[PDB]
Amino acid sequence: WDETELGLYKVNEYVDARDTNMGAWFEAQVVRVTRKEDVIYHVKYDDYPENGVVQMNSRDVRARARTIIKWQDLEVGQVVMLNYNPDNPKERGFWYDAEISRKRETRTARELYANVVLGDDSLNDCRIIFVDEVFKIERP
Repeated sequence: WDETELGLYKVNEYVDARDTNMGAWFEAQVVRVTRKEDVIYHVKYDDYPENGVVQMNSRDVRARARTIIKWQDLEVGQVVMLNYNPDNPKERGFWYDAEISRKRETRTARELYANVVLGDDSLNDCRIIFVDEVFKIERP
């Protein structure tokens, strides 16, 4: 934790950070960068100061989502960040990475399913409720 360096994201940058246990992405800020590509980010969460500073593998931090993909532009096989609730699927939850799986549409209804990646595994064929709040994933 004492080998300070300079890589992909910088000290004080606002980023998104993946919780390892649940697999959800949270707004966060890089407090220091050390050397373990194979960099370690020391991160604090914006809305969770009581969680302290947490060590991140570089695969678990990226630029913050800024771009919403509109319904019309959603395609099966797209990998996106979207909001889902495992325990209560009809309610609002957290932001996970997911693969769009099914897209159905009538004159009055719209149905979106995705395979949602959640920490340790993958959950197939989840009905996504928040169909207008699907983010593009920021890649370098």
